Amino acid sequence: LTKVKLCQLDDLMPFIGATVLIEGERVALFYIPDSGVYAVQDWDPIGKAYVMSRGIVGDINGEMCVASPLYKQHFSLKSGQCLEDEAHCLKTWRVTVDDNQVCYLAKEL
Repeated sequence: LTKVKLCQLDDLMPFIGATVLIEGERVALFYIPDSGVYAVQDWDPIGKAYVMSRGIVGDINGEMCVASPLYKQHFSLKSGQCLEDEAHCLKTWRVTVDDNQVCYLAKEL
């Protein structure tokens, strides 16, 4: 239920990936004006390189995804599922924006 300050919303350009680190893992933040902020692993599972922050965002049958800047596969920003290879999926992180504070939701105990 707890949230950890990640970055300021104006650190994020609309539709343009910003890399950040969440407890050691490479994460790509994508601010979508109408939707909020989505986080996905920055490492491209098919292409092998931290490069997802550099992928072009666009809409595909509605719900939008990010195209890897390497072998062009499309990955859903919400679920992480790759559209052209049901075998690949990007790791996701729950994210919220209160004032202009972008946080990620963690656990505890």
